Amino acid sequence: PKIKVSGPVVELDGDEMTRVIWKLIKDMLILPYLDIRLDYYDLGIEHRDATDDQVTIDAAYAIKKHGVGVKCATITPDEARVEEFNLKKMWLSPNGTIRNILGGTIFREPIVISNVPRLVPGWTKPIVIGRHAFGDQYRATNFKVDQPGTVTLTFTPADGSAPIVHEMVSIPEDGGVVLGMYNFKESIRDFARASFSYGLNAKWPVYLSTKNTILKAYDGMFKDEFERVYEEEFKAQFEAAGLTYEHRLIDDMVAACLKWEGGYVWACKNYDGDVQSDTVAQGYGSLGLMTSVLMTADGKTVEAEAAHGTVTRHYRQYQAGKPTSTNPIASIFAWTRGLQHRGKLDGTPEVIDFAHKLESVVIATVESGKMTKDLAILIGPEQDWLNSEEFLDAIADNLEKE
Amino acid sequence: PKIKVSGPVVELDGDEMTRVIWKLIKDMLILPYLDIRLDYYDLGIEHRDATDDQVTIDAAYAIKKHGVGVKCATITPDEARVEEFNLKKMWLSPNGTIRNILGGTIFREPIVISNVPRLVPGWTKPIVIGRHAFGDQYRATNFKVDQPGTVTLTFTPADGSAPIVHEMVSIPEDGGVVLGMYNFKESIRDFARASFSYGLNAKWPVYLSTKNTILKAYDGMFKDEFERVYEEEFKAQFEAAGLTYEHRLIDDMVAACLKWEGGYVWACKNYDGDVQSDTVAQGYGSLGLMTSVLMTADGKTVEAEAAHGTVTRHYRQYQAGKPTSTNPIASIFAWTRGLQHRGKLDGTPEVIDFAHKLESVVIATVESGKMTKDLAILIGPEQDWLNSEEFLDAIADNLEKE
Ligand SMILES: NC(=O)C1=CN([C@@H]2O[C@H](COP(=O)(O)OP(=O)(O)OC[C@H]3O[C@@H](n4cnc5c(N)ncnc54)[C@H](OP(=O)(O)O)[C@@H]3O)[C@@H](O)[C@H]2O)C=CC1
Ligand SMILES: NC(=O)C1=CN([C@@H]2O[C@H](COP(=O)(O)OP(=O)(O)OC[C@H]3O[C@@H](n4cnc5c(N)ncnc54)[C@H](OP(=O)(O)O)[C@@H]3O)[C@@H](O)[C@H]2O)C=CC1
Ligand SMILES: [Cl-]
Ligand SMILES: [Cl-]
Ligand SMILES: [Mn+2]
Ligand SMILES: [Mn+2]
Repeated sequence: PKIKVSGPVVELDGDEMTRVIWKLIKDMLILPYLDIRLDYYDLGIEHRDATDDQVTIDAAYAIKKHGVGVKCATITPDEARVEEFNLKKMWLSPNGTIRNILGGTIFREPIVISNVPRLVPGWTKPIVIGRHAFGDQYRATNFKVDQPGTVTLTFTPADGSAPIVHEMVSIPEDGGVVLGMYNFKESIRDFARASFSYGLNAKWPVYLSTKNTILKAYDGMFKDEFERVYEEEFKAQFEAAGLTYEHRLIDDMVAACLKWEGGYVWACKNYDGDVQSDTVAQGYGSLGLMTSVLMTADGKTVEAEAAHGTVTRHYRQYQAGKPTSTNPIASIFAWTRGLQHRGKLDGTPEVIDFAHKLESVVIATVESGKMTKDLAILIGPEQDWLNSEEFLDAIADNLEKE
Repeated sequence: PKIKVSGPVVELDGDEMTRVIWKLIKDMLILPYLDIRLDYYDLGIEHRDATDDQVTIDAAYAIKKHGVGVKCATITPDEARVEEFNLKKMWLSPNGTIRNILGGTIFREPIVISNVPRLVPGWTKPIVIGRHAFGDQYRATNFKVDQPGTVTLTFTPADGSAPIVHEMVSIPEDGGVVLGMYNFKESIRDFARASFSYGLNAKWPVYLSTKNTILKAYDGMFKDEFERVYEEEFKAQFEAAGLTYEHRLIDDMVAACLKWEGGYVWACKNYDGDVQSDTVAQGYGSLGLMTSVLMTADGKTVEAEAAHGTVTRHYRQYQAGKPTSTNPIASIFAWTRGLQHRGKLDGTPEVIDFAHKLESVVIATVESGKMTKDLAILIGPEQDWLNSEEFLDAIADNLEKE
C-alpha cells in the first residue's frame, strides 16, 4: 500500500509561500503513497542564518553523495532581506553554492497542459533551455572612460613564451565603454556533456546556438567542443535512438523556437540562456508551469526545483489569514522529477510509475477546469479558479481515486 | 489633378526580382498619381560595378543633401556573385556604405494585416526594433588559446596618465576563449536620438533594453546616456505627445514582446537588435511584410527599403518566363514611408494622406482575400494566391476607387 523507495532523497526546505505549499505537497501527495527516506535540510532563511549558511553546503554535499535533490524555492539575501530577518551576513545565493559544489548545467523545462493556452499557439511540446552555467558576460571586466585612449587585450602564456598583444581600438574624445570576457574549454565541454545527457534521458534532440559567423574563434570553440563531445561520447547512443544533434546560428534558433512545436533541448551560451529562458517562460504564461533541473555531465546527479521564487506576495496574504491562489505544479513536478531519477538509479519501476501517475493526475485535474488563478487568467475571465488548498485537495482526491 | 510633391525624392535602384517589382510599383502606383522629381541612382549590381561603386557614394550624398531616399533591395557581393557578375572587386554592402555616410539607426517596421495570422495572436500592433548601428560584438577582438595563461585588458589614455590595467583571469590548462569589445559615448547618444525621433514620428512610446544588472559600467552608459538625451531633448515633446520612455532589463523586454499587444519602438543594443529582429520577423511570417528604415539622429534624413533581399529564386523563374508570386508590400511601403517624410519636411499634407491611403489600400486589398503565395500559407493549406502582376494589378485597381 506504501510503495517503498530504496535510496535516499535529499529534501531542501525553503521559504515563504513555497514553504507553506511545499509541506502540503509532502503531506497530501507524497507521504501517503511512499515509504521513503527523506534526508532533510532546512534552507529556510532562519536556519541558514542560524548556521551561518553551513546547512547549504551540507545540503549540497548530501545531494552529491546520493544523487537526488528536491528543493523548495528560497530567499536570496539582499539588503532588504538583511533587515527583515536580521541576517548576520549577507549570505550568498544558495543556488549558487549548490551549482558550484555540484557542477552541472541548469535546464528549464516547461509543463504542457492542453487547455491552458500558450501565448504561441503553435507550441505543443516542451522547449527545454539549458544555460551554460559559467562565463561570458557574467564574469566580464567592464568599465567606462570619459576620455580618449587606446585599448589592448593581452594573453600572457604561463610557460613564459611571448605575450600575445591585441590592439583593439582608439576610443575618441568623449570616451565610451570597454568590456573583456572569457570562457574555458573544460567548462564548455562539461556544458555539452550535461546537455547531451539531458537530451538522451528525455529522448529529445539537441541544438546549440552561437553567433560564430561574427565571433569565429570565441564561438567556434562552443561549436567545436559540442561536435567533439557529440561524436566521441554521445553520437552512438543518439543515432541510435532516433535522436540528433545540431549547431545553429542564434538568429535561426530564435526564429525556430517561435515556429517549431517544441520537443528539443536548446543549449544556449550563458547570456542567450538567460534571455531566451524568459521568452519561453512568458510563452507558457506562468512560472507555476516551469521546472529547473540541475543535471551533472554524466548525468548521475539531478536536482529539481520550481523555476519560480517564494511568492512573497502570496505569503503576505497567507500571513494575514487571507486567501491565496498559489500554483503547486512546478513544485510537485520538482518532487516527481526527483522521484523519477531516484527509481531510475534504484531501479524500482513503481517509484517511477508513481512519479508519472502523479504527474498525469495533475495534468488531468487542470484539464477539467480545476486550477489556480495564474492558470485561469490564461484561459479567460469566465474561468473561475481554486484557492491553493482547494487546488491541492482536488489533486489529492483525483489522486486518491487511484 | 495629380498630387504635387514639392522637394526631390532620391531613388536607388536595385537587383533581380525586386528590380522588376520595383518598376511595376513606380509605374502602376506612384508616377501616375504624383508629380515627383526622382533623383535617380541605379544601384543594380552592374552599374555599381561600372562605376567601381562610386554610384553608391553618390546616392548616399544625394540622400544627405535632400533628406529623403527610397531604395530597392540590392545584391551584396560575395564570391559566387563576383563570378556570376564578373565583378572587378568585391564591392562592400551598399547598405553599409549608405549607413556610414548618413549615420543614423535602422528600424524594422512590420505591417500588421488583420487576416494574416502572426504566430503570436496577441499581436495587434507593430513591434518596432531599432538596432544600434555600431560596436559591441560586431567589432570585437576574439581568439582561442590552447594553453594556460593570464588575460589583461588595458586602457592607455592619450594623456600619458596612468594606463588602467585590469587583470581579467587565468585560463586553465586546457585553454579557452577571450573576447574584448567596446562602444563609443558619441555613438550611443546618437542611437538614443534617432530612437527618440523615430518613436515620436511613428507616434509610439520608446523602450531601451540592456543587461546593466550585470554589465554595470558598459550598459550603465547606454541607460545613462539614453536618459540624459531623453530629459534634455525629447521628454517635453514626448509627454506632450502622449508618449513615454523607459529602460528595461532585456529579460523583461523579451517577455513583454511576447505578451504585449504591440505599438512601441524597442531600441536594442547591436546584438540584441540582430537577434530580437529575427523573433519579431518570424512571428509575422514573411519579410514581405517588413521594412527597414534608416533615420538620422536629428531626424531630418530618412531612407527606406524592404527588409527582404532581391528574391533571387523568384527571379530565376521570371528570367525563364514562369510565373512569380512576389510580395511587393514591403517595397510599396518603402515608397510610402519616404513620401511620408518628404511630405513632412515640405510640409505638404496631400503627399502624406496619399502615402497613407496607398498603405491602407494595400492592407484592405489583402483583407478582401487577394494576396501573394507568401501570405497565402500563413493562412491555410488553401487560401489561393495571386501572381505578381495579378495582385499588383488588384492594388492599382483598388486604389483607384479613391
Ligand atoms: N530558490 C529559487 O529558485 C528562486 C528564489 N527567488 C526568490 O524568491 C523571492 C521572491 O521572488 P519574486 O520573483 O519576487 O516572486 P516569484 O517568482 O516567487 O513570484 C512573483 C509573482 O509571480 C507569480 N507567481 C510566481 N509563482 C507562482 C505560483 N507558483 N503560483 C501562482 N503565482 C505565481 C505571482 O503573481 P501575482 O503577484 O500577480 O499573484 C508572484 O507574486 C526573492 O527573495 C528571490 O530571491 C526567485 C527566483 C528563484
Ligand atoms: N539590399 C537589402 O536590403 C538586402 C539584400 N539582400 C540580398 O538579397 C539577395 C537574395 O538573398 P536571399 O536571402 O536568398 O533572398 P531573399 O532574402 O530576398 O528572400 C529569400 C526567400 O524569402 C522569401 N521571400 C522574401 N521576400 C519575399 C517576397 N517579397 N515575396 C515572396 N517571398 C519572399 C522567398 O521564399 P520562397 O523561396 O519559398 O519563395 C525567398 O526565396 C542576396 O544577394 C543578398 O545579398 C539580403 C538582405 C537585404
Ligand atoms: Cl560564472
Ligand atoms: Cl559596427
Ligand atoms: Mn533571464
Ligand atoms: Mn539577425
